[PDB]
Amino acid sequence: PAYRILKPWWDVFTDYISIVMLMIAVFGGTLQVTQDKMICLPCKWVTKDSCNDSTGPTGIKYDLDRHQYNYVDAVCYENRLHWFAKYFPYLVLLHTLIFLACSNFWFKFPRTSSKLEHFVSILLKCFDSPWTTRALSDKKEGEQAKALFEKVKKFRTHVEEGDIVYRLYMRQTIIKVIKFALIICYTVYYVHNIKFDVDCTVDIESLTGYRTYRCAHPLATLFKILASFYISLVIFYGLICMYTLWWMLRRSLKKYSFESIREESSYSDIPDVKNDFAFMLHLIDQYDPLYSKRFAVFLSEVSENKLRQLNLN
Amino acid sequence: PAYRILKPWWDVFTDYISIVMLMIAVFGGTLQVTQDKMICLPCKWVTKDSCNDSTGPTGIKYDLDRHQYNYVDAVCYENRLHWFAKYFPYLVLLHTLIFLACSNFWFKFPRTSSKLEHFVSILLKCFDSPWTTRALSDKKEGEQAKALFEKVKKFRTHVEEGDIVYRLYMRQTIIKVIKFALIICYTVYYVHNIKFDVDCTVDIESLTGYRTYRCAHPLATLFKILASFYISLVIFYGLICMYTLWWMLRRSLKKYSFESIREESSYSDIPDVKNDFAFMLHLIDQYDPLYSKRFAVFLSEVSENKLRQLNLN
Amino acid sequence: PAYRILKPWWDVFTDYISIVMLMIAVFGGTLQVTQDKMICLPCKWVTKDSCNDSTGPTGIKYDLDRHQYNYVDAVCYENRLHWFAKYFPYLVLLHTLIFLACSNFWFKFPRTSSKLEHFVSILLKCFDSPWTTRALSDKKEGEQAKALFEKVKKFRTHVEEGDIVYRLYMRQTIIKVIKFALIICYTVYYVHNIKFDVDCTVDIESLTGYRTYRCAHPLATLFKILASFYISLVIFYGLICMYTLWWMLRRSLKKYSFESIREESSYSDIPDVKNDFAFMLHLIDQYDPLYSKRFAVFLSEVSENKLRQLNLN
Amino acid sequence: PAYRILKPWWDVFTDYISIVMLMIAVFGGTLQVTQDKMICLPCKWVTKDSCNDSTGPTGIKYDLDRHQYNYVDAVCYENRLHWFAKYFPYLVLLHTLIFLACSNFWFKFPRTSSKLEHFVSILLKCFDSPWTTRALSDKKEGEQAKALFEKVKKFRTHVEEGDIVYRLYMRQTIIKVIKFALIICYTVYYVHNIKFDVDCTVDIESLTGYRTYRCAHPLATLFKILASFYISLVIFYGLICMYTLWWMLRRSLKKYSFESIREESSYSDIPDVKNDFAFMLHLIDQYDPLYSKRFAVFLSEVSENKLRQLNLN
Amino acid sequence: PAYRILKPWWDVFTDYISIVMLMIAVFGGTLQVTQDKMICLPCKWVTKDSCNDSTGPTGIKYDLDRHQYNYVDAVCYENRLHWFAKYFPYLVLLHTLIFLACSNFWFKFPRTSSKLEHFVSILLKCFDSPWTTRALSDKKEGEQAKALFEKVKKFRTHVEEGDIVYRLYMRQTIIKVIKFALIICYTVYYVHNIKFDVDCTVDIESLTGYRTYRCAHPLATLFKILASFYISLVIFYGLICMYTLWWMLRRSLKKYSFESIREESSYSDIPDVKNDFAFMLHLIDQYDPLYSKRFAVFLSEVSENKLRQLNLN
Amino acid sequence: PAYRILKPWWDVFTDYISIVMLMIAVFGGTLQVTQDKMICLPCKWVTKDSCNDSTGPTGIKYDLDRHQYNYVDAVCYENRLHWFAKYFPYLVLLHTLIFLACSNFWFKFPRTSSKLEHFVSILLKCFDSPWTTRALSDKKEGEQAKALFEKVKKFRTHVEEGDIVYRLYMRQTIIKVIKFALIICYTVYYVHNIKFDVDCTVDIESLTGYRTYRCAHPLATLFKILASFYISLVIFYGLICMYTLWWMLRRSLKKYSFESIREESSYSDIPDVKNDFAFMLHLIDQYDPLYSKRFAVFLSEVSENKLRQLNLN
Ligand SMILES: CCCC[C@@]1(C2CCCC2)Cc2cc(OCCCCCCC(=O)O)c(Cl)c(Cl)c2C1=O
Repeated sequence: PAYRILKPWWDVFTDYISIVMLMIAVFGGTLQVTQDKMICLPCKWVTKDSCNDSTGPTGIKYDLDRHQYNYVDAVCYENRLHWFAKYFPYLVLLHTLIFLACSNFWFKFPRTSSKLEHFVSILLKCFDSPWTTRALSDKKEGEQAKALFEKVKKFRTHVEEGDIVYRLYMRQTIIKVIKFALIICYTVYYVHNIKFDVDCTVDIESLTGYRTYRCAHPLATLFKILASFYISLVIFYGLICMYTLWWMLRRSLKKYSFESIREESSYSDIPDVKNDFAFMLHLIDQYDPLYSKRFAVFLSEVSENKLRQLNLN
Repeated sequence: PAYRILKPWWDVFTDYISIVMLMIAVFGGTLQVTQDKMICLPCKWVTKDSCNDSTGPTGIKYDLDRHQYNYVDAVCYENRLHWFAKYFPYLVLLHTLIFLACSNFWFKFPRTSSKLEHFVSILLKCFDSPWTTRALSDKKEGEQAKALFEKVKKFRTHVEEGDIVYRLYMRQTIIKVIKFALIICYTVYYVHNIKFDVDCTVDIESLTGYRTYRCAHPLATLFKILASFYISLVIFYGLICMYTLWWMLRRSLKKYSFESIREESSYSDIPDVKNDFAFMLHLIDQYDPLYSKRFAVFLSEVSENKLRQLNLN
Repeated sequence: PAYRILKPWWDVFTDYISIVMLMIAVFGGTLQVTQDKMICLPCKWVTKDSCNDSTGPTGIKYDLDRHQYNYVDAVCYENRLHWFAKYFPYLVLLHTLIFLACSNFWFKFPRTSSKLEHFVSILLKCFDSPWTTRALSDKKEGEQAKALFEKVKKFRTHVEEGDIVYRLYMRQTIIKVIKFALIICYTVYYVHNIKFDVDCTVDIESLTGYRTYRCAHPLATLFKILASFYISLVIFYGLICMYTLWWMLRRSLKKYSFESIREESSYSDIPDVKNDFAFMLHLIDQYDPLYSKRFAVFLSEVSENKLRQLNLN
Repeated sequence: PAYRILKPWWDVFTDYISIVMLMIAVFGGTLQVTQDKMICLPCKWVTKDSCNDSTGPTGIKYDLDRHQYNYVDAVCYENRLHWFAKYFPYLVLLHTLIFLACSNFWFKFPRTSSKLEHFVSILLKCFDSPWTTRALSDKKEGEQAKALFEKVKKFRTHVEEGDIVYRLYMRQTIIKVIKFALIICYTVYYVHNIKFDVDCTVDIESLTGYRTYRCAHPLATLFKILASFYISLVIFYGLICMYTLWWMLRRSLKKYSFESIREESSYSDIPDVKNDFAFMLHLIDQYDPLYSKRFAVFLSEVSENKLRQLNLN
Repeated sequence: PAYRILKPWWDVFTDYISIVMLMIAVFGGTLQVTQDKMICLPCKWVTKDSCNDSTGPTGIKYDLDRHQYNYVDAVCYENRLHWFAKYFPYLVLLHTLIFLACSNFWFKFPRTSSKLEHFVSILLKCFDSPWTTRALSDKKEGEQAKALFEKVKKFRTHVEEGDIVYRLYMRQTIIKVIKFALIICYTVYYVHNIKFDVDCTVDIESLTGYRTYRCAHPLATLFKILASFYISLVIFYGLICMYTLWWMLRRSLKKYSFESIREESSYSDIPDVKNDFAFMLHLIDQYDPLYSKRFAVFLSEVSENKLRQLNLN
Repeated sequence: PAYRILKPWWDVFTDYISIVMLMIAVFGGTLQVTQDKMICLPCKWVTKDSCNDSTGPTGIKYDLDRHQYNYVDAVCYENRLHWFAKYFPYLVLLHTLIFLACSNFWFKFPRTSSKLEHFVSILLKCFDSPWTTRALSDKKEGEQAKALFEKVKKFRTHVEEGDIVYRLYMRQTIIKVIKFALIICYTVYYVHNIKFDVDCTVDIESLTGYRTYRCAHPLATLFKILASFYISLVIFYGLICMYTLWWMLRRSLKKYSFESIREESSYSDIPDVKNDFAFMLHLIDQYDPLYSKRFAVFLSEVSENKLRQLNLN
């Protein structure tokens, strides 16, 4: 609704990566639903579960109808084919949905959603107050300005003691980094099991007659292309999340200093925000510094004295 | 619209879970419409209604053309296949639309829809009132505030007589819990009955010539995957519903305790709500306490007296 | 628009049942147009136009190619398969469309649509006027109050002589009831006729060589399930329609005795409504009584006297 | 826009019949594009270019491979199948598009579209004035009423010169009637021609060996059902068009005798509208007469007299 | 949004024709990508690379398997089918997109889009200004009308030097006429080259054994139908384009002879617009002359003198 | 939003070329997913692993059933076909997506984004002001204008010291030119490796019997058509990008030469903009010069002085 301003730049690359993951997931899924077949032929000469590889040339007769071929194709497709070759689109679709849910649960949780909406509402009211220009460069605007002043005071009293949003943003990025590490741990290890050629040895003699078969999975090359693209793209995602975790654990976003604003505004009476509002204003500062610049005048008591003097006279 | 206030955190997890149940339901349904076939071959040697399992190898002939393979496939699909393997996506689709209808019958019933929409209008009027900023710490505003006071007084007089919302939410959550209990009661009993290869015996010798057949159901592994995922999802849904039922049966939702804000807001004359209105105030408090903070000053005769003094002056 | 307040609860359950019906209708239609198959085999030994049921086992050779099988499938699909087994989704789609048209013809007809929209506009205007709170408990507001009194008197003179809305809303329900009766009286009679096993005898010897054929319709069980579900759902629809028709012939909706609100408010000089206005006022009372209760003031001559007195002083 | 005022009730039934016509057209079209096959077999014993119909039973061997069957199906489909069976959905698609274009050409033509939009703007402003209440039963309202009076006078002097709206409505309804005559002229004549059993004699002996063939067309019954449904829809559409053409040819909508409303409103100074505005006022009367009731007071010389004396005092 | 008033009547028929060209193009394209095959048979007796047409009837045996038939189908589809039968839908799709680009480049170009936006904004203020009625038949209204007077005066010298809009609207229509010319030269000369019977002699004897084949393209009739429909639609489009070209070369659109308003309105002093603004005046005159009628009072020095005297008094 | 003000004519042609690139990419992609088959036949007589090309004729018998035909089709399609014939739609889709991301990174990056909406906000507010006409031709307008002088002075003091927008808009165009160089370098080099006829000698003798095969790729002509169309589209894209890069490198884009307008606007005290704001002023002047025309009056010292004496007197 009104959360568009509260997203830093690392949550835009995250959004586009997470939507292209979903589109390649549904592409692989509709491919595997569409065909994902296997073509298998029996080997006449066998030497310990291996095809022995033994006027004009003529064809080789196997004495099999089409439906025995279908049966052995299904059986060799299930039993002697790796599980990663079959359900990889479903795995990446599930992981994409878990990434999306982990990204948007912070917004959709009502306990922090209320605080976010309240903060962005008073931020828009602070930005739209015309008295900032007179404070930084008569009466009725005095009453709307004092309405802003005491409701900003009420908000500062209301949200200072909390510790919830910073903890949520800790846990979200922590589980995102851990899940990225697990995905890279298993995917590159199991990606080599997809291959065009596969040999099944099922021991179903009473239905066909032969024992070992030579199969051919035709979608293996395209699935390897999709898997390699997915791995490289989730490396990019993991580096982005690692950088934002390092930034948020390095800048010590619990508390906010406010020296660089008072040094230019020459308002010597300004306090420092303690926690859970300092981090939120750090986030809007990483959006831009000007929105935090115009939030300065609604906290100085000398600005309050100037406002009440202009109201009285 | 503005009904997001009226939903706690346990009623958006329910919605998201219902969406993902509906997606897996429609995916299983379109798969079952798309193929859901099976491949059946006759066993040449039969022992106790089971297949006996008995220079170069050559294929086994059956002297059966393709169309009577199609016939025996259809017959052994319709007769000797367990019905849970066939209609599981339709079953879970039916269950998720029952869950959606139960979760939205609270809002779509007009006798409660009117009460909630008028309550939302009253609360947005109370929240948007500028006089609460003065109250928690000038004639037309006072008259508008007095109109607000009289309208919330008659609204309180109106909705205190009912008891419909609390009992509907009771009879909604309890049937959601019993639906969860029955779903888990039967689907884990029947989930073991889907499998890849199945032996069918349908007694058609006048048409094919053989008696018993060995079949293969190629979608069994993926349907078992989807069924296990659905069972785990139903478990998490049921734990959420049992938690909210325990909360509503423990907290004694009918009455309101309001002294906890009376003692700090210094308005020693506030009443205790009887039923069907204190429950909704508890629900808004479960969203956030601040909307209940701003509703404190609108029900106190000292506050109407202060407004009367201000209107006199 | 805002016509949701103009539909009772027995026209919302109808609106959901009659879209579930369309959903199962389009599902059955796409299934029937997608598969549309039945598999047929010839019986070599025949008795009374039924199949006689007569080293290792070997297949039975009919010496037919695939295209003869296709031809006999088409012939036994049309000539010896019952029409209810084929066009049932189109029948239920037609019934659902006629039900929806009968439900919304009342709204879409302009001669009553004008009365309904101008009615709901004056009720919304009477709801939103601020003088109602003062009257149930400063001259410009009296001017709009006098204008609204005049237009309410104009409405009362305008709509008191008609009967078209009541006549249409009774005729729609009675033809819905008779439609429900027709649907149940043929569908449960013809629902037993679909089955998996069908025998066809079509007299084509000059083309294939055989006389009678044993067939198989694989969609029979799913179509029977859909038909039974449709019958139960139409039964629920008909019960709702019977209830509302009994309500209309019970409560005698032509006139409205308006005693309770006048006794509660002590405005003893109020008249009763003749017809075609009491109907919509009964409907909005079935929505909620407060819209009618706050409509009481704009008809009372003592309320007119108080309005002109407040205009005078 | 808000053109629902400018549509009589017979243009809504038309606008829904044209939708269901489009629906059956697109359904028949997609079914025909999907299958529309026909299965052909050769007759071994032929007399006078017709199939003569001359221990256990055995099949009849033609010694033909599948791809020749496909060739003879294509040939007997393209030559000896009547064109009404093949192109009926495309014909009805073209027809319903011509109905939609003929319905909306009266709106999309700009020379009349400007008059309709400016007319409906004037009627909404005249309907939304509070001065007509006083006219039927303080200075700036008189001034804006005078401005609206001048606009009404300018509109009356402007549109009194034309005839184009009535001319176009003639030219639309008469060609709708002619198109009805043409459709019912040929379609009921040709509808018997589609049928299931179809014979062909295409003179291909050098490629197959046989001369005549017997064929089957498995969609013929469904196409006959769809054609009958389309015929009934055309009949209903044409009855509606005949009724509205007859009504508008007998009412003589060029001029309006305005006597019957001011004989009871007691505003005797009213003229009769000559052309192109009386027809539009009859159209909005067929919507409802109250809109022209509230437009009647804004044209009376005694009404400007009362307005300007109220401006004087 | 409100760009519709700039479009003449011939630019709307052009738009709807371009829509129906697009839908027939996409229908032909989806049909061609769906099937577009042909069925080919070899003929045993050959004369001049054609087939010579030289106890019961028996079929002809060719000893070709299905995959050889598929190969010869592919070869005779690619090498001996005319290119117009294959790429006609994509060709007409390209032509439709070119026509749409030629009709919307006049809007999407910024140097003319800004001028059109300024023209439509100034004409809507001139339509909504209330001083026009008083001129053709209070101090702040006259002052803002003076502001609009000077804005119109500066716009007049802002647009009196250009020619870009007229140049672009000339060039677009003349290249559309050129494109119609090219379309009519090639498509009627090439439309005769599709038919049901096509011969191929492709010289693949080492793989099959036969030399010449006779094929059957089963979509030639429907493609001929679509091509004839497209040809007639193109002819109608071109007649519209020739009409607007003749209108542009005949009516001398560069300057406007504006007197037809001034002898009617007795405003004896008015100038003649020279170029690039009189063209826009013609363009809005083709919509309706009312907008040019109301623009006269915002361009006459006697009208600024009257407003100046009125603001003085 | 209204951000079309920022895109010149070369930035709209680029977007339309990109979207038609995307539709031809997805068309080729869905076609390749849908069929992309290849039909292969063995060659009986072999010379250097190539086909030797050697009463009525009869077919050549290969003694191959359909399933090993499918196997050899898959093997020859995977091993002995160039990868550009198979992954061209995926490649061009990737290039289209990276072009779109490169084009929209200038908007989606927040550090420059915020500067863009702040700049466009002050530009629309300057265009919306009514005092520019008075400047280039009562007192609260003077106060509003003074406030907007303070706002534009704040904008000028803030955004002037940056360079990031100019740096990013250079870096985007340079990599678009680099991508053009790469695409034209490799695509036309590899475009000739798609062909109708392909020979595969894949050494599968113990499964089929033959050694060399002749194949036919039925999509090669359509893929070559699409490739040529894509190359021409890339060429147009690259000429547009090279032109705008040359304009950017040549026209000394960093600083504005504003003195050409102060002689006619008679405000000689206007300075030249240093950097990163003159880029935006060029980028709006490319749209239209009026927005820069009426931007002189809001920054000139004599303009604030004339407003000062207008407020004083
Ligand atoms: C085993 C002896 C058969 C003899 C036969 C003759 C043809 C020239 C030599 C003998 C007839 C026939 C029909 C077929 O269609 C069957 C339809 C299956 C396609 C479904 C999916 C798709 O559409 O792909 C197929 Cl596939 C073949 Cl192979 C053959 C032949 O070989």
